[PDB]
Amino acid sequence: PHARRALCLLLGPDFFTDVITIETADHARLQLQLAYNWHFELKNRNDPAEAAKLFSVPDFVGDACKAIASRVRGAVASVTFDDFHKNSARIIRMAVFGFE
Amino acid sequence: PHARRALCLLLGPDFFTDVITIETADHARLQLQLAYNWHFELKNRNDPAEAAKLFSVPDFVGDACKAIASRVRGAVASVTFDDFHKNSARIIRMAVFGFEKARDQAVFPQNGLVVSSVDVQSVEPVDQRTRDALQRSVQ
Amino acid sequence: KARDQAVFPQNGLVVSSVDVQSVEPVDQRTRDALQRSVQLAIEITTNSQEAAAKHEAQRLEQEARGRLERQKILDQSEAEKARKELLELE
Amino acid sequence: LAIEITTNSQEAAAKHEAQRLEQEARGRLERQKILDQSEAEKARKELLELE
Repeated sequence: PHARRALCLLLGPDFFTDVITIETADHARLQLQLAYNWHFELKNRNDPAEAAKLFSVPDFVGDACKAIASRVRGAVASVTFDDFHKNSARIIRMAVFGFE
Repeated sequence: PHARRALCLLLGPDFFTDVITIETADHARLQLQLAYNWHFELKNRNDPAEAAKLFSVPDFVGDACKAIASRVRGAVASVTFDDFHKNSARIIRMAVFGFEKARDQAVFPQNGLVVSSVDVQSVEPVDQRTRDALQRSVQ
Repeated sequence: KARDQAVFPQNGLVVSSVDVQSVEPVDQRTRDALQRSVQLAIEITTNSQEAAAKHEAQRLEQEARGRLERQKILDQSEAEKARKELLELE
Repeated sequence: LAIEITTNSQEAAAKHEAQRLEQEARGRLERQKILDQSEAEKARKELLELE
C-alpha cells in the first residue's frame, strides 16, 4: 500500500498491473495477473478545484486495485470454476464495469 | 484502538482496512480483510459548530470499524457458510448499509463520517481442517 | 420491533448502540463440537454438488439416447425406402 | 447434547432437501423420457408402414 514515494502524479494513459487471489463457488483457488489501463480525465484543466481533485485520493493506485480486486473477487465467488475458466475474459470485464 | 497518535484529522477521501473474524450459522470460522473507503462530509465548512463536530468521536476510525464488524459479524451469523461464500459481495454490502435492494453509503451522524463503499478483498476459512474439506470439494 | 437508545436517568448517560464485535464458546469441548457441525455443513453442500451434477449427466444421457434412438429409427426407414425397391428387383 | 440435536437437525433437513431435489430429477427425467419414446414412436410408425 505504501511501497513507492512520488512527487508528480502521473495522469496520462499509462497502465498498472496487479496480482489478485480469488476463489470460485467451487472453492477453486485462483491467481490472476491483471493490467488496468487507466488515465485521469480532467474536463476543466483550468478549474483550480477540479485540478486539486486529482490529488483527493492519497493512494490513487491503491484505491483503484483495492476496488477492482473486491469487484472481481466478489463476482467470481458466484461463478463455477469451469464456467470462469471458459469466460474469464467477459466475467471480469463485466464484474469491473457497470454492465449495459 | 490506540496504536497511532495524530495531530491532523484526515477528512479527505482515504480508505482504511481492517481484518475481522466472523462466524456463519454453519459455525464456519471466517476472516475478512475489508477496506472501507470513506470521507468526512462537512456542509457548513465555516460553521464552527459543525466544524468541531469533526472531533466529536475521539477515535473516528475505531468507532467506524467497531461498528462495521458488529454489522457484518451480526448478519453473517444468520447466513449459511456456502450461501455467504457465493454472495459475500452483497451479504456484507447490505449488512453495512441499511437496505432500501441495498443502500450505498453509511453516515455516522455524530462526527459526520461517511463510509462510501466496502472493498471485501480477502475471505478465508480460519480453521485449516475446514479449508482442507473444501479442497476435496474442488477436486 | 425493538428500541434504539437507553437513557440512564440518574446521570443522563445514553447508550446509543451495542456493537457486538465478538462472541465465543467458552468451553473448548463446545467449540470442538461445532467445528464438526461445519465439517458436516460443507459435507451437505459438497454432496448436493455431487448430486445435482449426477442429475445433469443423466439428463444429458437422456438427450443422448433419446435423440440417438430416433436418428436410428429415421435411418432404418431410409434403408427400408431402399430395401423395398431392392425387394422388387429381388 | 444441545448442539447434538441442532447438528443432527442440519443433517436431517439436508437429507430431506437432497431427497426433494432427487424427486425433481427422476420426476422430470422420466417425463423427458416419455416425451422421447413418443417422439421415436412418431418415427417408428412411418418406418412400420415401409416395413
